[PDB]
Amino acid sequence: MENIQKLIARYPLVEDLVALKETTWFNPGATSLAQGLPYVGLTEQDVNAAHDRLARFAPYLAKAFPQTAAAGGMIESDVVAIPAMQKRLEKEYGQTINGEMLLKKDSHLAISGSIKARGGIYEVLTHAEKLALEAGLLTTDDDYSVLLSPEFKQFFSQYSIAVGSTGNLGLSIGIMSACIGFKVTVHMSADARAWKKAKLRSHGVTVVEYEDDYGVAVEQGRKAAQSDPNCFFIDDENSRTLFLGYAVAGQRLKAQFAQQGRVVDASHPLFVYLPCGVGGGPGGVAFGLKLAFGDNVHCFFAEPTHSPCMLLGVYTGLHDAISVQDIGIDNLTAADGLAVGRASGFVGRAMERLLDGLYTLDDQTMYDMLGWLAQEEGIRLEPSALAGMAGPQRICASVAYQQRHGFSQTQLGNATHLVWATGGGMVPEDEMEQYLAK
Ligand code: NA
Repeated sequence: MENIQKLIARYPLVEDLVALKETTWFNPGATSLAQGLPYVGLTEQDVNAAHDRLARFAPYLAKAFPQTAAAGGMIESDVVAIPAMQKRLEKEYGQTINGEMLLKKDSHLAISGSIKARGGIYEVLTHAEKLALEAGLLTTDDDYSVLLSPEFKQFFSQYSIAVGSTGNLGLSIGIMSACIGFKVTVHMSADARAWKKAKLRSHGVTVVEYEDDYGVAVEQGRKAAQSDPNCFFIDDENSRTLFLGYAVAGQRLKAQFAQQGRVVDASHPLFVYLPCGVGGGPGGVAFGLKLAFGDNVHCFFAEPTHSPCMLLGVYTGLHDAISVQDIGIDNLTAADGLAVGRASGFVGRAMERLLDGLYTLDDQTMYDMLGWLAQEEGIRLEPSALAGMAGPQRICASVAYQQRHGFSQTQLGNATHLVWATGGGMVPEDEMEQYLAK
């Protein structure tokens, strides 16, 4: 009634969300690592176990994917300085980026060039391990390169994987599963991009299309998998296994910074800008980053103006009890990996205290910056992977965010701004030329 409209008036940013206006929200309740940790429900030991499991699978990956052999079967991406892009952004948008801007190239991760691959590949491998252990065919002391044998491939070919996805997660699962031996079915909305559907279908992956949203595709994926004990559902909304897979990135990045001699501390703060779809990818990475760098890393989520599911969920405190469609937002965006109308739930509650803020940007901003990055640095990405690129200027422009955290412009001169590129390596020439044309 009158109280319901009094309640809504307490959440004025929702008006801007409905109006599709680019905005930024800084979390007034962002906490220390210690204060936020209990809400995650996962520990550093859980992350260490993920690291250990990837090291067990490293001989397998080195043999199966020889491009990783020099790194010993580790799947990791470059981190590069992008100073020409930094200057271009300053020219185009008229806001100084204090400090130094870098790009984390998960767009070019080996085997499958996406942030989602960190989790997808990890989950597939974790699941294969579980099946082999419980069949009494493997122990954690065995050399996991044995799993590449025709015998083990045959064993795994008895099983299937089901997954609801916008595209990239399915691609990474399909690629790893083909090697392991699993059959795959990807459940996806009709809204998903044609080229990602075609790429799965051309590689022996079953695609089930739904005349509904991503959320329905995931739920119908769940139901289909329940019928068959040999079918395993990878749950993009709920999987802690995916989450931990992404979290591996934290210590990897710290090691890279250590190699590059790059300092992160109170006087050299690290800011990280993460594209957000359902929240699993950016949430997991953020968790790993927080464990690695503590209170000196400051994480932000970036969403399309047409799909601000996580910002809406966190800002209202409703999380997954509300969707963007609930308030008239169409969930239609060129950032197809981020076209998720309802936030994870578990990520929202687990990670909100560990996020300094969340912001939105338009498709045109993503397209413009996509072109500029190619022009300035020679790096070609998909639209979703540009969501974090708007971040450094949102932060450097906000005097009041700097007020809240005891920063200044002078202090930010010592800052590192890390834009997390989430996809681009798997994009065909025809599709990339279309993105460059806007
Ligand atoms: Na989203």
